[PDB]
Amino acid sequence: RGKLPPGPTPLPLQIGIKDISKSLTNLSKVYGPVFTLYFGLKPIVVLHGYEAVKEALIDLGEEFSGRGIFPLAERANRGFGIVFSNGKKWKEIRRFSLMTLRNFGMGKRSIEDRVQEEARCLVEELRKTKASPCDPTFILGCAPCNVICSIIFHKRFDYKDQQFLNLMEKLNENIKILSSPWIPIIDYFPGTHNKLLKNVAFMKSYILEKVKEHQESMDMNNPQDFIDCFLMKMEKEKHNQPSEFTIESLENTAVDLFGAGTETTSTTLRYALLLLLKHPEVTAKVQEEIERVIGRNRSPCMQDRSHMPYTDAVVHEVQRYIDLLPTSLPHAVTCDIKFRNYLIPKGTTILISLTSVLHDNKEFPNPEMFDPHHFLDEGGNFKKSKYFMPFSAGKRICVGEALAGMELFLFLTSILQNFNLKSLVDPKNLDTTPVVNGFASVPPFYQLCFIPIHH
Ligand code: HEM
Ligand SMILES: N#Cc1cc(S(=O)(=O)Nc2nccs2)ccc1Oc1ccc(Cl)cc1-c1cn[nH]c1
Repeated sequence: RGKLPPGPTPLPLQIGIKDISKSLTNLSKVYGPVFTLYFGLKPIVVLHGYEAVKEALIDLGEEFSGRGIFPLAERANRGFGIVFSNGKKWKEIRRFSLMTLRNFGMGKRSIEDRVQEEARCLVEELRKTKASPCDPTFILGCAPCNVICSIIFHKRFDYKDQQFLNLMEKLNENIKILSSPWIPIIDYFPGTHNKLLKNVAFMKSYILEKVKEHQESMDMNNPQDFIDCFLMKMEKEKHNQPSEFTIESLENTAVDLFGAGTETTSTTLRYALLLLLKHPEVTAKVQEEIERVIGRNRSPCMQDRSHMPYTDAVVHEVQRYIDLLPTSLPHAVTCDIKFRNYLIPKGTTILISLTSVLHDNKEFPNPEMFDPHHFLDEGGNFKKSKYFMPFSAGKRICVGEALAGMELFLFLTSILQNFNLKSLVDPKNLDTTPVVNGFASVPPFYQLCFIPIHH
C-alpha cells in the first residue's frame, strides 16, 4: 500500500538538536538523500540535501504542506492557530495572517514604522547601560516582543512595565521547556507539562482581555491592528457559519505569532552580536557601509538594503552559519504521494534537514566557517542563493519571513550606527560554539560594552 524508503533498524549523554542533525547527515552518507527512521512502528521520512527538500517542499508543495506532531499534543489545543494547525483551518488562517502581515486591512501604519520605532527604543535602552559590561539577552528579547504586541493590539511597552515583564516571563519559561535536550524521548517530565499548559492559558487569557477592549470600539472602516482585522473577518464570515475564524482561533493565532515572532528573532540578534565581536574586520566594513549609505543622522529603512550589498551579506551569513532551526518543524504528507521510488502514505511524518541545505559544501565552499563572501559573487556584489532556507521552503515557509528580515536588518544597522562593539574577552579566544539545546542552535553566554560612536 505504502512503500517507504530504506533506513536503519528501529529504536534510534544529552542529545541536542545539533547532535540530531549530525546523526541525520551521517545516515544520509549510508542511505542516500531520502531515508525512513522507524521508532518501533512509527515511521519518519527524512529529507537530506537541497534536491530532496526542493523536490518535496517546492515541486510537491500541497502534498508536503502538512504539519507533524512535533512534541506532545497538549489538551489546551494549539492546533487552532498557524504553527500547529492543519487542513482548511490552516489554509485560511495562514492566508489571512500573511496578508495582515503585508499591511492589508491593518490601518495605514506600516510594519516598517513599528520596527523603526522599536529600533529607536532599542538604541535608547542600550545607551542606559553606560558602556559597562552587559548581557544583551534581555534587551534583545524586548524589541521583537514589542513589535508583535504593536501588530496584535496596537500597543507597545516600556522595558520596565510589569504587564510586558509578565508576558515575557511566560514566553521565556516556555522556551526553556521547549529547549530541553533528549534521551527516544524528551528529558523534560518532572512537572513541566503543567507549566506549559498554565503559561499558554495565561497568554490566551491576556490576549482575550485585549480582544474585549477591541470589541468596544468595533468599526468596519477603522482596523488598526491584528485583533481588529480578525474581528472584521469574523463579522464578514457570519451567516456563512461555521467559520474557521472564531474567538479561540484568533486567540491561538495571536499566541503563535507571539511565540514564533519573539524567540527566533531574539536568538538570531544575540548570535549576530557575538559573531560581530569575534569578527572585528567584518563589523568595521558593516559600519563603513552604514556611514556611506545612511550616516549617523537618519534612521535606517528597508530601501537602504539594496544599496548595502556587504551588510546584506552579513545578515544572510549570520542566518546561514548559525542554522538556528536545524530540522525546521515536522511536516506530514497531506495525501498518499509518489515521491521518486517510494509511496508515502497520508499523515506520515516528514523531517527536513535545513542544515544540509544551509551548510552545502558545494554552494557554500567551507560551510563551517563564518564568511560574508558566501553571499558575494567574485566581484563583491550581493549573491542571492536558492540554498538560503533558514525560514524553510514551500507552502509552510515562515509567515514572519518579511518581518524577521526587517527586524534583523533594521535593529543591527541601528546598533552598529550608534555604538561600537567592545568585547571583554580577546576575540582570538572568544567561544562561539553553540550550547546543547533541544530545538535551536542557541549562542553561548557572553558580555559586551555598547560604547557610543567614535572614529
Ligand atoms: C529569525 C527569525 C525566524 C526564523 C529563522 C524562523 C524560521 C521558521 C521556520 C524554519 C519555520 C518552519 C516552516 C516549516 O514548517 O517548514 C517557521 C514557521 C513560522 N514562523 Fe518563523 N521564523 C522566524 C521569525 C518569525 C517571526 C518573526 C514570526 C511571526 C510574525 C514567525 C511566525 C512563524 C510562524 C507563524 C510559522 C508557522 C508557519 C506555518 O506553520 O504555516 N516566525 N518559522
Ligand atoms: N519558539 C517558539 C514557539 C513556542 C511555541 S509553544 O508550544 O511553546 N507555545 C507557545 N505559545 C506562545 C508562546 S510559546 C509555539 C510556537 C513557537 O514557535 C516555534 C516553536 C518551535 C519551533 Cl522548532 C519553531 C518555532 C518558530 C519560531 N519562529 N518561527 C517558528
